[PDB]
Amino acid sequence: IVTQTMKGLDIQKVAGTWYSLAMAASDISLLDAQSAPLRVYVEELKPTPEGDLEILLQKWENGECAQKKIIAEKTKIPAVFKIDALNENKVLVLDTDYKKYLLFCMENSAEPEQSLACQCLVRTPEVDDEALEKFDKALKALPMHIRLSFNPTQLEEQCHI
Amino acid sequence: IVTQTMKGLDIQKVAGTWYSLAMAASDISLLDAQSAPLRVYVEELKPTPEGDLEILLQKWENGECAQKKIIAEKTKIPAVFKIDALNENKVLVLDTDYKKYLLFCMENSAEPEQSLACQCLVRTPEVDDEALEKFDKALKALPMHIRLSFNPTQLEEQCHI
Ligand SMILES: CC1=C(/C=C/C(C)=C/C=C/C(C)=C/CO)C(C)(C)CCC1
Ligand SMILES: CC1=C(/C=C/C(C)=C/C=C/C(C)=C/CO)C(C)(C)CCC1
Repeated sequence: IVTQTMKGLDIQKVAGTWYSLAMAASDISLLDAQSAPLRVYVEELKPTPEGDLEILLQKWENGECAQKKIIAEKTKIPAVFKIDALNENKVLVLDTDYKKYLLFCMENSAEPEQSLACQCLVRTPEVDDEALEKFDKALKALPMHIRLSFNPTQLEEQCHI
Repeated sequence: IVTQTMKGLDIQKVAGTWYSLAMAASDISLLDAQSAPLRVYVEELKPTPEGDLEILLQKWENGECAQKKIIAEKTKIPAVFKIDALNENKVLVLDTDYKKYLLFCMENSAEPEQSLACQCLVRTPEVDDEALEKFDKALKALPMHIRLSFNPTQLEEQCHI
């Protein structure tokens, strides 16, 4: 479903601390409650020397903020990664300047809109209107139905509480 | 993909302690390693008074046996439940005598064989040849590619170590 990817991505560069400024899904159910499936908060991006992508995040599970560790396996396309799991899901980097923001999404193969969510990652706990612009632009086509956004205070909180 | 379900199921009855005697998937990848997605060990079945199905299990995550809690939502069909998550997955009870064994499976909608795994649940840490018969019978049609089985000793171990 996602048609924009970042040309000439340097995945090494995207390493470090990240803030999930905003999130969007094609289904309200994926983001509605705090225990919603794709409602995850990114701690840091950790690209492996063989070009894989270790992702650190938090996610509410059974009344508690629990840090999680996911691994995105590199594919032929530099901006597309596969999360080693059921139903196979892709991780697409849409766009990034490495030092300010990063836009990427997650779509479940064989069923886009019935599985798809995007985030706007920023380096600091500052809201970046510039980045939000790019994020909305990119999503302007996508069939999104829920949209979230956090404030500097929630961003310094675990699970953006 | 799964075509046999248990007529006249009394989900209340299946409550209690359960042993994952054996497991099978349509994909070796779902069960191969200990961190394999559908490689989960069931602790106990807990059916809710409104007829939902709370499931307690263990599952290896990042070099550690971690207890997990999943919830299967009742559907129009008494033996079919839906696990509240991405890609929507069904939980089907194939057959049970409530006090000896329980056969159920998990298939991911819109893609059977590219997502499907079954277990043979027993009440005691004893291997039940009778039950294994039924489990193999039921799977005899299904396009399974990996098959596991545990021993009383592994069954009294967390994560059947
Ligand atoms: C949606 C989303 C992401 C996916 C996260 C997943 C699939 C988390 C799974 C967590 C677990 C272990 C859940 C089971 O309890 C990634 C970071 C790819 C990119 C940004 C959007
Ligand atoms: C295969 C299988 C089961 C499914 C388990 C699942 C889907 C576990 C998910 C765990 C998490 C939270 C993983 C993310 O890290 C159930 C008990 C339905 C029935 C027996 C076969």
